[PDB]
Amino acid sequence: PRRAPAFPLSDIKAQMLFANNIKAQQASKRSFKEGAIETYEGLLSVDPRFLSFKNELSRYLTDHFPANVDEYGRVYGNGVRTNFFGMRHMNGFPMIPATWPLASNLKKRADADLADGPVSERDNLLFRAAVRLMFSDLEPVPLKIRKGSSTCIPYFSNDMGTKIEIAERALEKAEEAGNLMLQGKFDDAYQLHQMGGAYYVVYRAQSTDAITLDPKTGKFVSKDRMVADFEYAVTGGEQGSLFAASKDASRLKEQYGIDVPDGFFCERRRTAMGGPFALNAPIMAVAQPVRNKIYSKYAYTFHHTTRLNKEEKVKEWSLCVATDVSDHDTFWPGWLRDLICDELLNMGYAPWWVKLFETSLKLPVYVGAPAPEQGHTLLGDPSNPDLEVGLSSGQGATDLMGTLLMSITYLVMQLDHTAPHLNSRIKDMPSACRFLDSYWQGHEEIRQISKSDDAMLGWTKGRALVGGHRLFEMLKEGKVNPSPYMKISYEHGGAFLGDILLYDSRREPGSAIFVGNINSMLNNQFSPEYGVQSGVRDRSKRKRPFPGLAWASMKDTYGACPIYSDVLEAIERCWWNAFGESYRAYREDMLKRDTLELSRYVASMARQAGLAELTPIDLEVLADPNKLQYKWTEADVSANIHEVLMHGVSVEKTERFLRSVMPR
RNA sequence: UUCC
Ligand SMILES: Nc1nc2c(ncn2[C@@H]2O[C@H](COP(=O)(O)OP(=O)(O)OP(=O)(O)O)[C@@H](O)[C@H]2O)c(=O)[nH]1
Ligand SMILES: Nc1nc2c(ncn2[C@@H]2O[C@H](COP(=O)(O)OP(=O)(O)OP(=O)(O)O)[C@@H](O)[C@H]2O)c(=O)[nH]1
Ligand SMILES: [Ca+2]
Ligand SMILES: [Ca+2]
Ligand SMILES: [Mn+2]
Repeated sequence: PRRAPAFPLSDIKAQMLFANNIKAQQASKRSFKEGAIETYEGLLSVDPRFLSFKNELSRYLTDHFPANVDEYGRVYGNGVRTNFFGMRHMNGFPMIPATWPLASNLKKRADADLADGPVSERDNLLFRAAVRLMFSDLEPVPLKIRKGSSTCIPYFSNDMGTKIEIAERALEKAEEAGNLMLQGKFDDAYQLHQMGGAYYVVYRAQSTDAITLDPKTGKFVSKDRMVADFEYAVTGGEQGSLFAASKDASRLKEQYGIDVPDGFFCERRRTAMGGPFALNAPIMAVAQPVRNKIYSKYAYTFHHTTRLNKEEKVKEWSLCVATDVSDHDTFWPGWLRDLICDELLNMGYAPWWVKLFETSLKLPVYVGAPAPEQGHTLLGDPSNPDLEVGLSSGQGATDLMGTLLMSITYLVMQLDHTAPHLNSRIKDMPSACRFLDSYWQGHEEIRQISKSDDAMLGWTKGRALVGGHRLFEMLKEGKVNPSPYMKISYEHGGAFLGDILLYDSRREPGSAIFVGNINSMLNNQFSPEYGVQSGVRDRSKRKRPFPGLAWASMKDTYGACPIYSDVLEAIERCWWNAFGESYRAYREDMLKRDTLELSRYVASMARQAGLAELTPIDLEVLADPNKLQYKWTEADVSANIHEVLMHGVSVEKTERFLRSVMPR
């Protein structure tokens, strides 16, 4: 309770956030904007033929293939875990009130009965152990930058050249600034090395949310989505309201003269931080090496590539629970940040860098335009970083923050309800590192596989096993939250990292298999999160460089699905039905075309040799480079293919930097 | 042209 400082774009504090160039300026002023997307080149998400197709196809599947999810959120049968009404959105038009970020989430947490720090000393050691194991013996790698991404505040450059400069410069003066912040001279810090200021709110829209058909009425329903209005966000819950955004698509007709079929809605719009690159870089410089560690040494619980690779691990469990956290980001504890920095200091990380890290995690945020007639407000004074927004997504290590948190959270959920007999193994700090280390390599009778908040908890034949079953039962009755840190619960129709866990009549981690989620396929093919940006000349700077290729890796990724074959026909039909064309064909050309274009961007790729030596991963990643942020890493992607989408800095330079940072 |  304090009420955070807000400033209008006019205020000098806001002005200082955007540089004296066009891109910057325009970003500061950009107003609300919506509109159809080019789902595929030449086709609009709103084309009648298409909406019609979407309407027919979505009903037919929902009708003919109802989910096969048991009383325990385990999917069996057809692998369908929910209706296919996902696609019924006007991709391009967001739900309208689109939320404001909270200046502070303490009340939010408290009011949800979640701790304001480790509750037991054990946990305190476990969290710190996670910090220890994770930032331990890190090994330097080039700092790689996504091509065509915006440096955001204060420049907003798109230019790989300019970025590499900003970055190299950053790693250079990174220490200077920061020692500057230790002195509390946050402004000097930003003015001289543009490290600070604020995050720039960016609205990644999730093209498909819950939509249902009330048999009773005959009309559809959109899962209400709660959004906090300004007053709410500034007071952190104290005043203001928190209502549902308006997903009604009818407006589209009166506004833009677009025929909106019944049961079609505006999409859900998640918000996300555009991090000040000057700052975000010195962080990524360390983040990636950490990534490399946990993904290697602790690959059992952290590195998951294929649906068979996962299957392997879960096959040996005697119990497998698919957990679920909702609104992970806004709940993320401020104290885990401070805990972490503290441990990092103890471990011996240069202060200034830790100080950069900290600041990075309590920075103000500039809200663009959440709705028509809104925004252009900067929350939190940048001269004195003190926000508690939870976990600012743009941040260089947002994925590591989410795991360091939930991994320990989950293990603690297991220690708490199924393996008391294990506590004695966690006496001092070391014992903890030792134990956590074992747990992470998948060597205890309790096991885990995760990514930030997505995970699967397992128990092997042993003592805990009986406890496990109790926990699972608790999550089903779900009248009680099993954790003191986050609100956890069982995932109805459990799946991990995009593949669905398909049990059979036996219902055991043993005879169960993993299969790509079919709905995911449908959503990806007919409900892209971004359009094809045919405007953008350089395809490697687009959100979907090579849309067409995804067709190749399709049979592969979604092959294992039970009703696969069927779906492909339902489509073929419904498509041919509303277009006269054959979908199979469409994608086949698209594939052929894109395959050619690709060879232009890939060197070794003989300027016509086939997709020959490209791995499926390589494909889905070229059709969607965003997946390189979560589901895959530099290592699971073909060498040269990675160069297409990324560009790094001289190792000689990042290495020199990494050295000055880490514990001597 | 708006993030990891
Ligand atoms: N930088 C970034 N991270 C993202 C983005 N989307 C999801 N994430 C990552 O995903 C996590 C959020 O978990 P999700 O399951 O996607 O969503 P959520 O906000 O937790 O809650 P629900 O969507 O309601 O289940 C965070 O830890 C973020 O780091 C995005 O657009 N940008
Ligand atoms: N850093 C980051 N993490 C993400 C992003 N999207 C998802 N994640 C993380 O990865 C997990 C699985 O993400 P999902 O969106 O459920 O799965 P998916 O592989 O994209 O498959 P679909 O269901 O088809 O969208 C999440 O729990 C998040 O923590 C993203 O843009 N950035
Ligand atoms: Ca979640
Ligand atoms: Ca996703
Ligand atoms: Mn899951």
